[PDB]
Amino acid sequence: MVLSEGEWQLVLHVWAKVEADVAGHGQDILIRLFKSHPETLEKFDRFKHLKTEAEMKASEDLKKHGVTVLTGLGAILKKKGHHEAELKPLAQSHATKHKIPIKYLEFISEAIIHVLHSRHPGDFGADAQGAMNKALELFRKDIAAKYKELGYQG
Ligand SMILES: Cc1cccc(/C=N/c2ccccc2/N=C/c2cccc(C)c2O)c1O
Ligand SMILES: [Mn+3]
Repeated sequence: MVLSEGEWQLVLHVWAKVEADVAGHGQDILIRLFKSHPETLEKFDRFKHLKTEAEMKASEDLKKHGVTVLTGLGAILKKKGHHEAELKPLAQSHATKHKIPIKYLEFISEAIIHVLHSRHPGDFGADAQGAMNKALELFRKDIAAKYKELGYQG
């Protein structure tokens, strides 16, 4: 998997917009994820009992997690592929501590793309979506590699 410098800039350009409202993007992304694939919500003992979008939007725990996710992802994306240092801890943690299967990472990747398109339709077009798709695919591929190394078949 490889992105052109132009494509990385498309990824970083939209991320700058994400950073203007990290909490809001995080809430939208997690709500999209939980509504699309309800089983993923079971992984959060602090707010797995949330049902309605209203409850999800009012949840401090959900909001905080969205910030954690986007803050971490932003750090990785800015590395433009050379994210080994930032990725190792995330991968190890997800495999052993949280036990998050690769399919769940695919689900949240879909949610991220959808929310970025919904909130930034004027600039997050086919080119940017394709670039972000490649970036997240690289992200997942590298996490999967670390998973395998640890023997985790998530
Ligand atoms: C994609 C991504 C980028 C940067 C950081 C994270 C952090 N994830 C977690 C951090 C602390 C505890 C749990 C985490 N992930 C939980 C999880 C639960 C259900 C589904 C998915 C898919 C998850 O990654 C992250 O999930
Ligand atoms: Mn996670």
